Amino acid sequence: QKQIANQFNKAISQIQESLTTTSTALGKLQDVVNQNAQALNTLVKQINASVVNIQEEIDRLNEVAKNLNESLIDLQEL
Amino acid sequence: QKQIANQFNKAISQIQESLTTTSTALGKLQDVVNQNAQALNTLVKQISGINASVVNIQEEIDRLNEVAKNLNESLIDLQEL
Amino acid sequence: QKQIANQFNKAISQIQESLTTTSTALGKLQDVVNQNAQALNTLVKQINASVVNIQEEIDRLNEVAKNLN
Amino acid sequence: NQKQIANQFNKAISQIQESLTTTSTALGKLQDVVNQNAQALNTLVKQNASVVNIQEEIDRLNEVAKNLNESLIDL
Amino acid sequence: NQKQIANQFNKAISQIQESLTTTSTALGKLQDVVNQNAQALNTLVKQGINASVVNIQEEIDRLNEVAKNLNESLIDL
Amino acid sequence: NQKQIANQFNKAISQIQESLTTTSTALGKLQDVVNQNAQALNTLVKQLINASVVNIQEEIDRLNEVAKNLNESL
Repeated sequence: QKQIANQFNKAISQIQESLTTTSTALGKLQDVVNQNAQALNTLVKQINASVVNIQEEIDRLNEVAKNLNESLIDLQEL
Repeated sequence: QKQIANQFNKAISQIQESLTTTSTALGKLQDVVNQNAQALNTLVKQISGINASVVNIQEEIDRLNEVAKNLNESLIDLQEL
Repeated sequence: QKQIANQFNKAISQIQESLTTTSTALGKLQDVVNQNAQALNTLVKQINASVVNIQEEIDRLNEVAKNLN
Repeated sequence: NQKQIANQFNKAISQIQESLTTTSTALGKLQDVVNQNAQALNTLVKQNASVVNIQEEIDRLNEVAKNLNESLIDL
Repeated sequence: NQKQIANQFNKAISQIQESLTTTSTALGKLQDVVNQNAQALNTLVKQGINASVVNIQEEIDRLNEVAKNLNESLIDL
Repeated sequence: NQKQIANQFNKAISQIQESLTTTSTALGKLQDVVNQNAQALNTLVKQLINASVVNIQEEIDRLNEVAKNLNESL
């Protein structure tokens, strides 16, 4: 498995990479959509353009891509 | 291989929390993108190229969850090693 | 022993057919948040409005998925 | 004749032309409202659904409310 | 060449007339239902929120008389 | 004479042909959103006043045929 191991460890680091990316997108998004809300809504000041809050989900997306660290084999086997 | 199998079995349960989560983020922007693109054109009926577009992801959202669910058949043979 | 890591291969697959989806999804949400930006302005015009570019991200997820293979 | 012919054509078209605008000024209300309600339900339920996007389609036909134009009169 | 263009022109049109006939009905239905939804919908709210307006009268009617005019633009033998 | 028409016509029929598919589709898919909630509505009650589906399959099974059945015109 020594070999079988690494595959696991490797087929792992990649994921967190994603996870990173994922919670990385939304970012700009919640922001963009959060400004166009504030600008569009702001035009009206001559009916109310709602807002979006998704922060909580995002930082809970990393704490995980940070957890998956330990699921990585230890390389004590033999 | 006491921690090994586990470690793996672990990886899943964390990952799976990501997918479920993620969706919600997405189903959370889908509403308000669709909500605002609806208050926009409303303010307008009050000029044509100014059409407020819609967004549907539900089926992209739905796919992630058999995916998060079915993983529950991957988990290694806990007590049978 | 075939049945040992069997789950494994089978596992990695699924996770893959997720970021695909995940990315297949964002581009869209990406495509409508931008439009409405265009539309708006064109109201004050005919007050900025940010744009966004998740592209490289929408890109790499797919790749980060071919690695798994 | 002839001038009665082709002209009875320059009719079939300007006729079509309106139906296409209409067949697309209602469509854009059968989404402009299926997306108004679809909403509320959710907006309610909270205290699943789904929106409608048919702009590719609705503009496509609207675009043909022009090109049939280089298909009218003649001499 | 021309002694057979009438036909083409001919049938060529009568069809379009029912496709658009078709379009007047169909579109018509989704006008009802959608309101037999804001209905169910709205009706729920009392037992603010409000499933709203949907009057696409115009269109179907218009699509109708356009349906009546084309036999007119039909070359006559 | 007509050789700058018998094609302006053969041309004419196209934009039209392809305005039917855009029609159907414009409802074939919108058809769904209406019977979608037409049930998310029910379930909002079921468990706890009527959701009528919608059925325009034929209307959407017409517009398409008047399309193929239009190749006899050249």
